[PDB]
Amino acid sequence: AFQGMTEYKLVVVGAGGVGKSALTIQLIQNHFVDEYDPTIEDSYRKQVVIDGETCLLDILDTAGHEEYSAMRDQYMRTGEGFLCVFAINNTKSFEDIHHYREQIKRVKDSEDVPMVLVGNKCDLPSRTVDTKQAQDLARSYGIPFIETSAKTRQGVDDAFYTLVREIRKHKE
Amino acid sequence: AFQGMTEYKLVVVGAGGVGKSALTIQLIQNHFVDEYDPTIEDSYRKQVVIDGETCLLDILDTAGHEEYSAMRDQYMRTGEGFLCVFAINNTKSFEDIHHYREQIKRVKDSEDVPMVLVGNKCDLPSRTVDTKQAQDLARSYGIPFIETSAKTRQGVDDAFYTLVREIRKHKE
Amino acid sequence: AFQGMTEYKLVVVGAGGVGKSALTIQLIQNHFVDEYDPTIEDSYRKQVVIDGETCLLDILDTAGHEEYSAMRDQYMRTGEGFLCVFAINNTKSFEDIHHYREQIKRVKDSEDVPMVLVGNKCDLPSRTVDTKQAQDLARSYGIPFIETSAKTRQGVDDAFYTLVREIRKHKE
Amino acid sequence: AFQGMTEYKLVVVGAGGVGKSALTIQLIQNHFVDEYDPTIEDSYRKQVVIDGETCLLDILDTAGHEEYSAMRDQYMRTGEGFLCVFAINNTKSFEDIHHYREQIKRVKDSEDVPMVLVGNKCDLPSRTVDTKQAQDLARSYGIPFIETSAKTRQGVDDAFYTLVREIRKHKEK
Amino acid sequence: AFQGMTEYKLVVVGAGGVGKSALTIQLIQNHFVDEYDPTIEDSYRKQVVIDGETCLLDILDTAGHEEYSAMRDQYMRTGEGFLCVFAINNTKSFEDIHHYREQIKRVKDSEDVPMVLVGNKCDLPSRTVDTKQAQDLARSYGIPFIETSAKTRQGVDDAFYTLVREIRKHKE
Amino acid sequence: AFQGMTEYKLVVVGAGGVGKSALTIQLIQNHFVDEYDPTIEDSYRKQVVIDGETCLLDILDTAGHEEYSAMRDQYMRTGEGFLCVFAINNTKSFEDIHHYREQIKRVKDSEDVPMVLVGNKCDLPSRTVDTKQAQDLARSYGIPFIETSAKTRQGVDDAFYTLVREIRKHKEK
Ligand SMILES: Nc1nc2c(ncn2[C@@H]2O[C@H](COP(=O)(O)OP(=O)(O)NP(=O)(O)O)[C@@H](O)[C@H]2O)c(=O)[nH]1
Ligand SMILES: Nc1nc2c(ncn2[C@@H]2O[C@H](COP(=O)(O)OP(=O)(O)NP(=O)(O)O)[C@@H](O)[C@H]2O)c(=O)[nH]1
Ligand SMILES: Nc1nc2c(ncn2[C@@H]2O[C@H](COP(=O)(O)OP(=O)(O)NP(=O)(O)O)[C@@H](O)[C@H]2O)c(=O)[nH]1
Ligand SMILES: Nc1nc2c(ncn2[C@@H]2O[C@H](COP(=O)(O)OP(=O)(O)NP(=O)(O)O)[C@@H](O)[C@H]2O)c(=O)[nH]1
Ligand SMILES: Nc1nc2c(ncn2[C@@H]2O[C@H](COP(=O)(O)OP(=O)(O)NP(=O)(O)O)[C@@H](O)[C@H]2O)c(=O)[nH]1
Ligand SMILES: Nc1nc2c(ncn2[C@@H]2O[C@H](COP(=O)(O)OP(=O)(O)NP(=O)(O)O)[C@@H](O)[C@H]2O)c(=O)[nH]1
Ligand SMILES: C[NH+](C)CCOc1ccc(C(=O)NC[C@@H]2COc3ccccc3O2)cc1
Ligand SMILES: C[NH+](C)CCOc1ccc(C(=O)NC[C@@H]2COc3ccccc3O2)cc1
Ligand SMILES: C[NH+](C)CCOc1ccc(C(=O)NC[C@@H]2COc3ccccc3O2)cc1
Ligand SMILES: [Mg+2]
Ligand SMILES: [Mg+2]
Ligand SMILES: [Mg+2]
Ligand SMILES: [Mg+2]
Ligand SMILES: [Mg+2]
Ligand SMILES: [Mg+2]
Repeated sequence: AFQGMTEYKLVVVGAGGVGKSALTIQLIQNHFVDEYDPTIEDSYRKQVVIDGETCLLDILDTAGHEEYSAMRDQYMRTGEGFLCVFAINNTKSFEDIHHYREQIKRVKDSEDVPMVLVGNKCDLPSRTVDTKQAQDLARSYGIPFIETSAKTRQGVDDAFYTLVREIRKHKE
Repeated sequence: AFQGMTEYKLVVVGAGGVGKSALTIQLIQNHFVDEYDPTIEDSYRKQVVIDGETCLLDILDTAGHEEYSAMRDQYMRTGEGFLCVFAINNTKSFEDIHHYREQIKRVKDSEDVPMVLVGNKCDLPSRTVDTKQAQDLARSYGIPFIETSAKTRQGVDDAFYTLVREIRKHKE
Repeated sequence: AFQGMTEYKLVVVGAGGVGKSALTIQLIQNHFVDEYDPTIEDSYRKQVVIDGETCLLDILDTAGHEEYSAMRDQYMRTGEGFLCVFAINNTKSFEDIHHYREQIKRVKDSEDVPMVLVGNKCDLPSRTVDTKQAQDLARSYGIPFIETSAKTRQGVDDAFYTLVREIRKHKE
Repeated sequence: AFQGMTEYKLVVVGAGGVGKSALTIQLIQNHFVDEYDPTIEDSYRKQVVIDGETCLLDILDTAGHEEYSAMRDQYMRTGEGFLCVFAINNTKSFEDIHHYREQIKRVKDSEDVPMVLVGNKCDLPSRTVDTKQAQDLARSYGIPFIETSAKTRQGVDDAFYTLVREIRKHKEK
Repeated sequence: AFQGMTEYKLVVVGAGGVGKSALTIQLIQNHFVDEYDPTIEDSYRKQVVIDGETCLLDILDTAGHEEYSAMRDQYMRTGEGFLCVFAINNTKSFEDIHHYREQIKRVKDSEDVPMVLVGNKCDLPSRTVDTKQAQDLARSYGIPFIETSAKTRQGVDDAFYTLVREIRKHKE
Repeated sequence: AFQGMTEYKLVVVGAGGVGKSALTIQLIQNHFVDEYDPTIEDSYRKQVVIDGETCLLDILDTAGHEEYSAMRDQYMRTGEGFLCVFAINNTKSFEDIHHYREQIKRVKDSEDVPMVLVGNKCDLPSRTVDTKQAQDLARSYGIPFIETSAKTRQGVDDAFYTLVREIRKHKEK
């Protein structure tokens, strides 16, 4: 017997200042946060319909640099899917992606963890990471790549919905 | 790709005057039709969420007594699930159920066709078919039984939703 | 920030066989359960809009009788509000309401716990508890009374929504 | 250009205690009001979909007996459609219906006002107005009749939606 | 009696690679398809509210270059409205528009077929078709012009909804 | 007690041609209006969910230059919140903001009126008002600033929803 909607536990990771919170707040509140208030840990929920199925997204917005690795391991174990976010004007955030990805694979003991690579701030003019390089990296991981802007809303729904679709594929 | 919601083709059958149209119109328009205007053939649509899945119900409301058996065979072949309706104050409509069920099995060439047995007009005081007898009949067919009233709306959503759940079970 | 809908933890209590599960399943699935499958402990969720506010109902469906429990107290203490259910054809279930109310006050350590008194099975002809008696009891507790039928769906939404309104009043 | 949903101004009238408020509160809040708190004047709104069209119902719930005639005239002039409610266990409320209908026609200076006749409290056992008599009355007016219960919710949505359908028909005359 | 939502049969036409599929998938799935998988024929559905009316969009996504004339004629006869798509960085796709428009008018035997002219890929910097020229072309046909991006979602809803509004105008 | 969704009366003001109508039509119809059809007065409605609460937005779209100051005063008195719109490629529309804000404060006799400063046409390349200047102005008023495009839809929902959030904050003071 159906006891209520399917729930998906999504975790947003990536370097400090890439726009993890801004992405999440744009999804939840349709609001662009212009201030940079560094996150410790925040949890959000939203019910959405994706491919005809109603679901409850439970979204954990994480800190760029996480002071306890015990707390990091805990959300990595609990998370069913991960948005790995870099900023397209910050080369270092892009180079950091491989470390977030390795950390997640180690904790989950798997090569095939649902993830989406997200290149955020695509509205800004000062691009330093080429779309082709990000696509190549994503292809090497076997995951989707989506360019986003928390400010214009480009790709924001798509990033979260795509991650849910990755989780569903992995669940069969 | 997901190309849009799942569609379910439902057919409502049963003897003249049992309330096939009234059930359908109550589901679609939240309206009780007090007049008895015999049906030839009418089709209705409604999008609903059942157990977290969005679907489009395509509902064929049939005539009690069908003049062309060619037209009957066509909707029976197209239908994915059947509400077999009798009126709880009309013993003959209940005895007719066996015949509707055999006709559907013959046309679809199957023993295992999604169906729900519906005892309608349960608001009326002159009951001639006992709940126990209908439950026994349904149990003998391996299908659900639901008591309904198109007038009070008791069981109306339940009858259609239960049929969708039967179709989904059969599809795996 | 708003971080997603408000959640309300509702607990359904009352004597064995009064229709606690049937009420809950009618709310969640729009389905009347005719069988009596005794509950140990089950949990349901549903997102609804009540007085213009979207919320997530977390509903705990309990057993009629765990004769001693440390375990019972623990799950009951999660509740923010309680539906106290009796059946209108079972005087003993009505007399038991006093004991469910005392148990709730003890576990929550409070005299003022959000609750609604629910008289279920109002469709049956074998009424033994009068509406006036139940209303008097509810008035003596300072809580709402609602007559329900899990079978006809009378009062089902109203019972749960009323409880949410009681919780909101208590929260201010 | 579409500027937002169509609005329909509905007025609920009828004798004191027939269930006008209980009907309206059942529609708006899915709540049965057991208490009898006589109304002075209350307004409610609800967005609904009727025959595939989204609309905003603005519902005026009136007093059974309206002491000052200026107030009554004002809402009758503003209302686009009227639910005329009686209780099926109260013959006097049923006999009053003709007078509510005449009062509406007088104030609006029209013979053709969208209305629905509503027989409420159909859950109660001591029925004194037969369904056939109400149907005959409604037929004599050329309007729909619906039996309702604010308690069980039978017919509640149907009554309000039917009234919207009557208003739409009148707007394409 | 209203028998369920109004259905609109929409057909998306235009040169190879202009983004017919990408537009449709963005509308249906909120997903940007970065890959170029040439279409043979795909059908999609979505229920939406446009100017307060609920409707069911049935969307036929066509091939740039259609190998069978019999298949082309069939969907052109069935389609109620047409999105004629070009890409704003592809002058040839813009010059092709009048051929798609003539083909539709010939098959439907009408001068007054509901259509919208869509300039897609408006996010790209390498624009070769001026907005003014497209507007002039649309004005010459008496139809709306909309600039879209399947990637950013600019204008995507607007293009489909505008076409529905054109169909509704033609239906009176 | 609950009588239907909460209503918010929003007024969109600012100089001629800044995109007041285009913003509103984008919100209501998901349609970009390319033509410049000067407004006299138009009213729009939309039901939305903001922070889990259902609300009915009643939006008054005003004329850039208002011929009767009696009519201006009336909508300013009725409005609960104001979107003050300039175009980011029109310096003069930005300098005019101060005047719309003063006019609103005068008519409402209050220093603390819910408002959002909206820099529209942010899709255009020919920017003449720097985001820093707009942010400073908004900070000086203690109100939010949002960059919008009626064409791309950037910030459109956010502008209206932010204004509702400002109204709600003011209603709990
Ligand atoms: N222009 C633009 N700015 C953005 C975008 N996303 C984020 N920003 C800006 O970048 C800054 C950082 O955003 P924030 O969401 O706080 O980043 P974060 O990744 O959560 N930081 P942390 O890990 O410290 O919690 C903010 O000032 C924000 O407005 C975007 O897509 N475009
Ligand atoms: N009291 C009551 N009357 C009902 C109920 N369902 C239908 N009716 C009434 O029964 C009569 C016939 O119903 P109808 O829907 O037209 O039956 P049908 O099975 O579609 N007839 P046909 O086969 O001729 O198309 C009508 O007078 C209708 O109002 C119900 O549940 N309760
Ligand atoms: N006629 C009628 N039967 C009801 C109603 N509610 C429940 N029932 C019937 O009563 C029986 C017991 O219902 P159930 O919901 O299992 O009761 P419960 O309170 O959950 N029992 P437990 O405490 O053991 O879990 C079932 O056969 C059910 O169909 C009602 O409103 N009307
Ligand atoms: N059993 C039952 N009781 C009802 C129904 N409708 C209303 N009542 C009861 O009838 C009494 C009066 O209802 P109320 O809605 O206040 O009537 P009203 O027509 O609004 N009165 P007034 O004209 O003074 O404002 C209340 O006790 C209410 O619970 C119904 O459908 N069923
Ligand atoms: N940047 C950008 N790329 C787009 C846009 N729309 C489509 N594309 C890209 O253009 C290519 C072709 O898109 P697709 O939808 O297959 O085009 P099509 O018109 O359906 N091709 P065909 O007629 O072969 O079926 C794809 O690479 C797609 O990513 C857009 O608006 N912006
Ligand atoms: N590129 C672009 N153009 C816009 C935007 N908003 C409005 N416009 C254009 O600017 C012109 C003016 O828009 P309009 O909405 O009529 O402005 P308005 O403030 O209502 N003028 P008025 O006060 O005369 O009623 C129109 O041609 C419109 O297409 C935008 O965000 N981007
Ligand atoms: C240690 N013993 C020697 C003495 C214990 O004596 C008693 C005597 C009476 C009681 C009592 O109040 N009975 C109520 C119980 C407990 O909870 C209930 C909850 C719901 C329904 C019935 C219930 O019955 C409980 C214990
Ligand atoms: C000094 N002021 C407080 C005066 C109040 O003035 C007025 C003036 C007019 C009105 C009015 O339109 N009354 C009729 C009512 C209002 O709501 C309605 C809603 C739905 C249907 C009819 C309605 O008619 C209500 C109040
Ligand atoms: C034995 N069967 C496989 C035969 C079915 O053959 C068919 C079925 C359908 C068609 C047909 O109508 N094609 C055009 C399409 C159908 O769907 C559409 C959806 C939306 C818009 C136009 C549409 O036109 C052509 C042949
Ligand atoms: Mg953060
Ligand atoms: Mg029929
Ligand atoms: Mg149980
Ligand atoms: Mg009243
Ligand atoms: Mg294609
Ligand atoms: Mg204007």
